Amino acid sequence: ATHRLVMVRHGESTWNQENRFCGWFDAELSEKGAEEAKRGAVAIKDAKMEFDICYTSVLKRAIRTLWTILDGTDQMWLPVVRTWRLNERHYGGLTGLNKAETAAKHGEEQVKIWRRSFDIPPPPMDEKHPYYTSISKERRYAGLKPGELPTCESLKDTIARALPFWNEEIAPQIKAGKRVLIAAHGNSLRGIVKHLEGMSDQAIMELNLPTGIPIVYELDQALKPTKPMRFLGDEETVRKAME
Amino acid sequence: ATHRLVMVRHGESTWNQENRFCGWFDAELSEKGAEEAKRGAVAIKDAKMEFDICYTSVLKRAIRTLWTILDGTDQMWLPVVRTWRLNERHYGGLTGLNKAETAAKHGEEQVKIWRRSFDIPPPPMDEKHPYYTSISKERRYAGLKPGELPTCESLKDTIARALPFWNEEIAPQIKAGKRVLIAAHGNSLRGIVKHLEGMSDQAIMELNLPTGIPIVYELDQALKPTKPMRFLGDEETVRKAME
Ligand SMILES: [Cl-]
Repeated sequence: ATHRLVMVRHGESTWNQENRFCGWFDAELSEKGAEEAKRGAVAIKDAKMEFDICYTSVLKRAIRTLWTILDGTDQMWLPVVRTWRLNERHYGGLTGLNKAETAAKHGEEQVKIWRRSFDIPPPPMDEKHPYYTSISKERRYAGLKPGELPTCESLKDTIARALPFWNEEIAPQIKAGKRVLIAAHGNSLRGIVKHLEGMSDQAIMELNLPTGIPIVYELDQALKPTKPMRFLGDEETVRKAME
Repeated sequence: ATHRLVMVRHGESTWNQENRFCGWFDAELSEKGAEEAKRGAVAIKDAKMEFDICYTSVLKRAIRTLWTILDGTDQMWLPVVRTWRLNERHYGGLTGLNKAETAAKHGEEQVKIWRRSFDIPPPPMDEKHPYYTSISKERRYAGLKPGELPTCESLKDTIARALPFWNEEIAPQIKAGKRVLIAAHGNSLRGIVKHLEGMSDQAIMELNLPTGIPIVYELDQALKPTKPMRFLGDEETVRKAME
C-alpha cells in the first residue's frame, strides 16, 4: 500500500423519499442526507485525513455533500473538480416517475428486467418528456462532444463514461502522491470500484455502497487495492455498513 | 462593451467585529456576513446573471461567500478555481491584533503611516508570532515557489501578486467569452479595479468596495471598462453603496 483514496456516496435526496427515479434530475439533499454528510465529515476529521484534490459530479446532492465534508474538516481551500462523468446513472424516460408510475407505464416484468440488467438501458428521454428541457437542454452539458450526451444509460453505459475520467484525470493525481476525495453517486462510484477490484458485472450489481459513509481504499503503486475497502465512522454505523 | 465581469467582496468576518487585523488568518463569516452573501446571491439571481467560471481565494470567508452565491443562483455545478493570489492583504505581525493593541505595540503615528501608505509594509510575521505556524507553515501555501510566500505585504505587494493571476488565468477566460465571477477580498479586488480603470495609487486607496454587494463591469474586447462599475441589489442597498 502506497496511496489512500476516499470516496463518499451522497446521502438521501428529496426524491429518494418519494421512490422517484432522479438520475440527472438535480434533486436536493434531504435533511437526513445533509446529516449523513455531516456525519461523514466528522469521521474524516476524527481520522485526521487530509486531502489534496476533490472530485464531484455536476449534481448538487453530491456537490453539497462535498461542501459539507470540506467545511467540517476545515479543507474549504482545496481544489475541486466537477464532471458530468461522475453523475448518477441517466434513467432516461423513467426520470421523475415513482415505482408505481414506472410499473403502470412500462410493465412489472419489464421493469424487473431493467432493474436486474447490467446492459439493457431504460427507455430514452425524448423531447416530450417533462424533464427533457431541464436536463437534455441544460447548459451544463453544452460542452459535451456530440454523441456524449445520453438519452438513457444502462449501468454498463454509466461505467463506460465514468472510467475515462478516472483513467485520464484522477489516476495520474494519485500516482503523483495526491490524496484524493471523490464525492459522487452510487452508480458512478460503482464504476470505480469495479475497476479497482476487477469485479464482474454481476458482482458490481450486488454492491450497494453505504450513503454518507466514507469508503477508504489503500492502493499500491499500480493503483491496485492491497486490502478490502473500509468504512469510516462510529462503531455502530460501520458495523451496519459491513452487513 | 462585449464582456460582463462580476466581482464580490465578502461580508463581515468575526474578526472585523473585533476590529482585529485578519489578513491571512482564516476567519469565518459572521452571521451578518453570511446574510450579506445571501443578499448578493438574490440580486444576481434576480438579474438572471449566468456565470461560466468562478474564482476565489483560499480563505473561507471568501469561499463561503462564493458558495452562498452559487447555491442561491442554482449554479453549484460551475467550475471554481481557488488561488492564494486572491487572498486578502497579509498584515504581517499586525495579524491578530486589534486597533488598541496595534497602537500600543507600534505607535499611533507609525500605525497611521502604515494605514495611509500604498507601499510601506507592516512589520513581518516572524517565527515568534502567535499565528506563524498556522499561516506561514500551513500546507495550503506549500506549493508557492520559494520567495512567493510573504511575511507581510504593503498594498503594492498585494496588487503585485494578484495581477499576474488576472493576466494569466482570468483575462484569457473573459476573452474566450466566459462570464466570470470573482468572490474575493477588498484589497485583492482593488488590484483588479486599479488595473481595469488605470487608477493611481492614491485613487485606489480611496476606494472601499461595498461588502456582499455584486459589482458589475462591462468590458470591451481589450478588457477596458466602457462605463462605471455598477452595483447589484435592491434600490436602497445600491443607493448607499453609490455614496
Ligand atoms: Cl467548490
